[PDB]
Amino acid sequence: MFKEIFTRLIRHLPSRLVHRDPLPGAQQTVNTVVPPSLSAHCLKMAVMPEEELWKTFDTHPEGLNQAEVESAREQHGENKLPAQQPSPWWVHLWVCYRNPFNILLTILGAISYATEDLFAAGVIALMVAISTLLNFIQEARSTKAADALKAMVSNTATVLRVINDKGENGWLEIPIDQLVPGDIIKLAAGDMIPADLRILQARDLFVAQASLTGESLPVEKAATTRQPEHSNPLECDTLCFMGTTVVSGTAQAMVIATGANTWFGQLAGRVSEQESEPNAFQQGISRVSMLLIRFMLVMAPVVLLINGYTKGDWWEAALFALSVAVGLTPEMLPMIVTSTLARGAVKLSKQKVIVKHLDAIQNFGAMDILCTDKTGTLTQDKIVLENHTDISGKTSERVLHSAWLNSHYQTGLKNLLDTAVLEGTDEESARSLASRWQKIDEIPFDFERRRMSVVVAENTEHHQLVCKGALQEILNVCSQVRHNGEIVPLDDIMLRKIKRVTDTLNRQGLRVVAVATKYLPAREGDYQRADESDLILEGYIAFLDPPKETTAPALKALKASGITVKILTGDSELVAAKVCHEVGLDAGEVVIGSDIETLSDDELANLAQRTTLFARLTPMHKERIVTLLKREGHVVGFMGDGINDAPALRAADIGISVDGAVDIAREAADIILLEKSLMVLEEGVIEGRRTFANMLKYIKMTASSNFGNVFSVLVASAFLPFLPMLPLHLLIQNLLYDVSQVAIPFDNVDDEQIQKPQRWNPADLGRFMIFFGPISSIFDILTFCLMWWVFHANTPETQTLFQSGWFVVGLLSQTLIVHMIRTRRVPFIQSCASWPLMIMTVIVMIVGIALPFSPLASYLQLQALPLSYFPWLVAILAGYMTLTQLVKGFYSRRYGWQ
Amino acid sequence: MFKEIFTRLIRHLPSRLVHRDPLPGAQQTVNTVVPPSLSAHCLKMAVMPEEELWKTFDTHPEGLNQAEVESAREQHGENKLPAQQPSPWWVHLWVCYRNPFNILLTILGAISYATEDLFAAGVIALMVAISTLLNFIQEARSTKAADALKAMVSNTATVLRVINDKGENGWLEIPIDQLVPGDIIKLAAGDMIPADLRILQARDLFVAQASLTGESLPVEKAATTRQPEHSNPLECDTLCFMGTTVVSGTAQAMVIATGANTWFGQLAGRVSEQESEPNAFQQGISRVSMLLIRFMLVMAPVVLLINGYTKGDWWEAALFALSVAVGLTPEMLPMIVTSTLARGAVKLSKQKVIVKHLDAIQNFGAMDILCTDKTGTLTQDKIVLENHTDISGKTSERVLHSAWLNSHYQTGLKNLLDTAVLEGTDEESARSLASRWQKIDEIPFDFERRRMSVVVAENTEHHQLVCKGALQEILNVCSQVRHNGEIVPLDDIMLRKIKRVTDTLNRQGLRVVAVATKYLPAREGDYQRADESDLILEGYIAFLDPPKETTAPALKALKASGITVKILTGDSELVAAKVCHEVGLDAGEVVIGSDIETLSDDELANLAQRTTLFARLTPMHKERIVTLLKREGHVVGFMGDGINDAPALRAADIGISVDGAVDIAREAADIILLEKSLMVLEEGVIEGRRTFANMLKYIKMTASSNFGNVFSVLVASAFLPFLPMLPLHLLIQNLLYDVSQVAIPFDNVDDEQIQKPQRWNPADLGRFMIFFGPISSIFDILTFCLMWWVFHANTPETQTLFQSGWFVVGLLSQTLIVHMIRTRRVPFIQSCASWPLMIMTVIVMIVGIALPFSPLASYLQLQALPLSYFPWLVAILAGYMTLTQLVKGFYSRRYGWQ
Ligand SMILES: [Mg+2]
Ligand SMILES: [Mg+2]
Ligand SMILES: [Mg+2]
Ligand SMILES: [Mg+2]
Ligand SMILES: [Mg+2]
Ligand SMILES: [Mg+2]
Repeated sequence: MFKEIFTRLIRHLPSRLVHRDPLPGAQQTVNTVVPPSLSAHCLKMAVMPEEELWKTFDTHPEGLNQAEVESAREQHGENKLPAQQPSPWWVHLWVCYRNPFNILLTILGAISYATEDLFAAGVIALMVAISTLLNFIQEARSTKAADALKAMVSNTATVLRVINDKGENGWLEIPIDQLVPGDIIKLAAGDMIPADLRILQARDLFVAQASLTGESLPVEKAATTRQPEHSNPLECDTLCFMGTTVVSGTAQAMVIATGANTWFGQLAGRVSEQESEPNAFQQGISRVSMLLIRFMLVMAPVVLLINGYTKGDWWEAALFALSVAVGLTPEMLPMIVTSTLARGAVKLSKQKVIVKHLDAIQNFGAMDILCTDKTGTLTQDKIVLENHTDISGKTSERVLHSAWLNSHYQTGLKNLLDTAVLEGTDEESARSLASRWQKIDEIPFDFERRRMSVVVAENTEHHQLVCKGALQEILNVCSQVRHNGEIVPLDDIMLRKIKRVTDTLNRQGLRVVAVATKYLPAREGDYQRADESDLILEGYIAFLDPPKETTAPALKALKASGITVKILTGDSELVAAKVCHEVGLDAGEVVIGSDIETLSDDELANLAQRTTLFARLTPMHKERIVTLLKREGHVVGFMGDGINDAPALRAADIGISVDGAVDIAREAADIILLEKSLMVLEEGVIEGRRTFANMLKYIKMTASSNFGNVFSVLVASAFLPFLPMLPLHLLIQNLLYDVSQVAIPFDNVDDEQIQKPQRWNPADLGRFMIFFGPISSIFDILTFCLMWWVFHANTPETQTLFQSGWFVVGLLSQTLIVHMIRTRRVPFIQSCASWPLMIMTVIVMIVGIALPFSPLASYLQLQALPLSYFPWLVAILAGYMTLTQLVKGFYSRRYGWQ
Repeated sequence: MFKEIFTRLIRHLPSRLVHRDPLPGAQQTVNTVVPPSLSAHCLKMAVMPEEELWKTFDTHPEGLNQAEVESAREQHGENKLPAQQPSPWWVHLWVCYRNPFNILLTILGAISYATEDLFAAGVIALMVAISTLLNFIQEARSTKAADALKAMVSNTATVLRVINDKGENGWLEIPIDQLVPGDIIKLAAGDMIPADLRILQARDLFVAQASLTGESLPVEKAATTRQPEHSNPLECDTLCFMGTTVVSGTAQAMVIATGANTWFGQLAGRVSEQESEPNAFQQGISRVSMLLIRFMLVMAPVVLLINGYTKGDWWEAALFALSVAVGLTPEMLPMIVTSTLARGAVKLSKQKVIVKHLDAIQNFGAMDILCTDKTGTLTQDKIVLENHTDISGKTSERVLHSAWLNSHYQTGLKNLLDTAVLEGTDEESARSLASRWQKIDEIPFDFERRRMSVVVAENTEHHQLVCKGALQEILNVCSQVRHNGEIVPLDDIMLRKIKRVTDTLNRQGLRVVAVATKYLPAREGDYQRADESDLILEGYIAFLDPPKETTAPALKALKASGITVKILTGDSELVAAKVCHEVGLDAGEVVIGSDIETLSDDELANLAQRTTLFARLTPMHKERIVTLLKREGHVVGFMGDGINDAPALRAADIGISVDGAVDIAREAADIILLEKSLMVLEEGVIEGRRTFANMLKYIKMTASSNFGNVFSVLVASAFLPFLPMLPLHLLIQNLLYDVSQVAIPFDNVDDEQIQKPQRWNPADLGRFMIFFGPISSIFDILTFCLMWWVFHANTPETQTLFQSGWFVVGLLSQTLIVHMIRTRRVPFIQSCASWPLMIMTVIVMIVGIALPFSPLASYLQLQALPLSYFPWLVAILAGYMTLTQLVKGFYSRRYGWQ
């Protein structure tokens, strides 16, 4: 076996259509051990004075104009990884043409027909070129469509730039790949860092660097450094880094590095620069290509040997063997996949489902466990009923005003509670509070405490810290409560009463958020998390988030498909259970996060296969649950649109996000839904299953037909005193058959093939070929006998009649057999193909019939066929179709279709 | 003018595709003054002993088997009105062929070519027959599709019948039209009475006879009569009548009359049997047909006179004039409409919108005011949050148990509150109450008091009356309240406190339903409405009905289309205002029902044009508001699925209902949505606008082209010494052009034509014809000059070259001009037709080109065309297209497209 040189033979698809993106959150080890050049440059750039920063990157405060931005892009490259730049079209055409098979075909043609027999090798090379341009056009169009689809949903950044010739400055939303060094951008809540940044100004900027430094708590970034110099570049309080997000606050910064020059650009791109292990799709494609190479390299040399030993001329024998082996070439796969999946992707783009990389289309059809969250998917993002009450249950205006202050003076991500509180407060009181209070500091949201705080002041004497969050976390840091207008210590009886009331509200489906306030003396230092102590619990706000009207039918459709929906949510188990009961999902027994830390990996993996609803989950818990759900042969899809959903989305077999979400939840995702709905996801899953079924059918049919032709040639060449068909005719047959098959990506797929999650077995293609090759072979032998005896083509002098006699049988049957071997159901009555496929089949059949009668037949060494041959050909085709229809049942019983 | 004989000429479409159904609720006057035969038969059948009832109608207790049911159907006809039976296909073909135009054409052909010139009139009659069969096939297919669509959503009844050969009896759901006299059916809540019925058994059967007797309160129907004999047939307490609904209770009855033999069957069908005034659609179709008849009868006689005076033979002149006038025949309209609207209807059937009668498709596109209800459309039918509390606000199990008793022991229509109460009660307590309490009597729901009551008993000593309803109505009949476990008199302070609490709950969007209980001594008499007094108010249940997620986008799309959505609801104004604010609708100022009784018709009509939300409306108020909303040139659509929505649905210009609803809300409706959603309605409105635009475009283009041909013939006949074209060639041109236009119903419509509600002006067709006729005449004259001078067709001996020379110009231009005159936008770049239309255009153009060169041309008196004529024809076509494109702008400016 061996066949290491097959690595030369197999051409791999570009690494952007298949396989995921780097996702700069991984490999916490020291790649290149923080290389001294990069570390020194970052350290020097951190404390760089602001004045010479303008000269260093040739940047002006007003921004950059056109000529400058293209000059900078030319000098420093583009804001992309080296694996993200598509090759030029002429390079793609050359690499398509430079394959060993076409070059060897041309060389063999020149050698065989160099004996003054020109216009033969010329036509062979012309056919080779026509096939090459066909493949190149297919691949180029599909790759362009896929790249456009991937660029439709891309992370954007807000830049100063220059508008119009007048030089006016605005705020353009441009894709991150268009960024150049020395570009001024602005950062808000939820926007990821697109490249290395030098902070020009910052208002309470807290960013999440857990991806790089491994610390979950957000860190503060200021305009000027506030710490003595430290070696660690990632700890600089004035430089941002690509791959991190902005938790809260606002900023305006300048790009100091881009593309591969960025910190992550070296990391795992150039610092490691190792060979990435191929994913599931690439492995299957490699298996298919290797199987085709094995079959070709096994059978073609036998044909070569037989023809050389018997016929005579060895060169023509080798040319003929290569021509028949071209049918089973492995370089059709780079087109086929690209020609099929991209089409589905385009169709998915019309179903509000953008596919960033074609590989996902496989997994998106193979998904059988879909982890999600109650918010957005199950229930809406807008809450209908909300009542602001104190601990006694009566409506309290103090609680509503404190919540309004906290929501209005926050700078983090917008929340449904914040919007509801802002809308539910009257304009007069809202403006009175706005003109009466002023913001000072903000303590953002983090999962260690799950509380958000804002410190404001009504004067310069005292400050008020107003915090809000989940009930238990607020109660943990509350010592006093404002009951009946008096501040009374919060004893155990009131705690238990509050707990039972909130438990009843949760059981009714109401989410409860508690609010506390505290008064402190005025101080200059920033407020830390330690300041949330001895608070005064003003009250709690209970709000109802109604389930979506379409959630239950979508869940039913998903269960019908076979996708077991599981809920991984950080909310209370009571609210999650009520929501699941409302939407019809079977909660069963709930598992909280605190009950999985003690459990081992095996125990959690054994419990995750039976539990439907998981509550009170930290992002680490979500990542662990998703990771342990794939081991038992399950393809897992995770749907989320949160800040910390990047590890969960990346760890899942497929990640699905929404167009409106934080950047890190879109960069890490593989599928982007234009709207957050389960019905759209289910329809997209069905259509992706159809697309993958179409691709598999294409590969199966092409391989089976070409292997059957090769087997017929191998078995029947010895007895004949000449070539059964001229290799030029075989190339014509292959080209016309490929042109006919062009329409297969548009075929229809039976609902039986797409009723269950798809499992792809590359070894099934070999069984299909072995089963469906001799079928065609038998009728090839019958046609050979018919031409040898009935039509008296017994001598080479009349061989032209013989070969053409097979040609029309070779092309049409190969074209017709598709309609018999595309469905397990009986064709034309129980299952039908698509109109383009039938049109192409009929047109190609007509062209093949008319080729011997066309004036070109003389140039193609084709002789006209007598009218008596037509009934025999029709009978042969009918017998072939009937036999394959009656034989498909045995293949269905022994091995099965899907 | 006069032209009364045009009534003979115009063929009217069948009265089932256009115009509504009888809807047996109308004309409260005494039609036939209660004819003595029917009244006596009903009176005798009412008190008929049950024993001889079986023999009277040949019915057995087990039901009827097949042979008996077909025998009864043959004897007594079918359960349909005389206007609902479609004619046989051969009758339709004959009536299509029996039109004056085709008969006159055949007679003139025989007269003109009876001078031994056979095979001429024969071919003319063959072409006449081909056109007749084309029209008949189109009409028959479209009518069959429309009838199938109307039968898809039809009121059904549950019948005993016989299942299988074993004789087993089941309960078949069969359409009401299949009912035969002497058939046993069962009646439940919400099922309308399908035909005259004799009640065999009844359990608390209360039916609504407000349609016939005019009394809003439901009346009781018993198995045996309980009143002394009374003359009025409609007051019989044992006979049901078609057109009425079952408010509550169960029954099993026998059909005693069917079809026209039913009480309503005489009423307005045979008792009156008057000429129904045509609706909007029929009037417009009559106007179009009359305009075409006027144009034809004006211009054709002039051509006849000119040709007879100049050419010679009068018979051939009359034949030629009739042949050119055939282009403007008015009997194409019965096909066109039926061929277009039905197609849209079929498409509407794929958008979950079933159209019962094609006429609706006009109004459904012309709708600009859509009256609806908050339940179902705006909000969902399932309530998420519900809390059962007493007057003090604490949760009370007594209130929940009383509501459970009332909901479980009711027999009326199921309600969202009833389902929520049934689901929210634990199984143990529910079964304990079920085994502990037993139903005795029920006082159903009616709008005079808006309260429902059920009288049950735990023993034989005392009975408990449990009633529920709106808060104010319950409080009106409550004197005591169970507060803190003690029965205390309900004073004014508690009333005001309850009112303010419930007002706050309504302002939060919670609907509040109060429940009262009372204890009475055991008695044998039935409980009446007077028993609801001195009740004990147990408490109230507040439940939240969340708005649908898709309501706001659907309302935005409807407003973008131009359909002003108005809400006519009987709920409280606070809840309706909160729902409207939630869904984004502008409530503005609300109008309650009590504030429209004093207002006059003019005042209410001037107020309903500015008010968006109407609250606390009785069904009479809804009917009045809908009636007064159409006078100011507005097409009003009413959407409802209630028992009393039949007057509102019928009084509106169009009525839309849901598949799942009471029967009387489906019989009275014109459109049936498979699901209750506003988005489906908006998409259906858009598609119906497209369909009506397609129909109008078809009529306009056909009339304009044929009028242009007639004008060319009229102007250019005098100078020529022979017929410009043989009438056989004109018939060929008309047939081929119609075959080309067949694909117009499948055309594409610009979004500009369907962006606003459509207004149809029949007089616009005349202006369009006048504008676009001479444009097609100028080039006809140019072609005449080209054939006369350039090609030297100066003598009748070479007239065959001349006529054919026009023929190819006549057919292709008429076919091509469509792509220029179908859109106001520039063709082929800014607006494009549909693939079937382009395919048909190209195919018909090819056929017309090849006809002179075909061997049939000799039989059709067509001569082959020289190759030099092709460039001239191409130039003529290009000039015609360019001139019409440049001229369309003037028509757009002066009159406008839509
Ligand atoms: Mg942003
Ligand atoms: Mg600070
Ligand atoms: Mg073959
Ligand atoms: Mg029913
Ligand atoms: Mg009773
Ligand atoms: Mg014309």
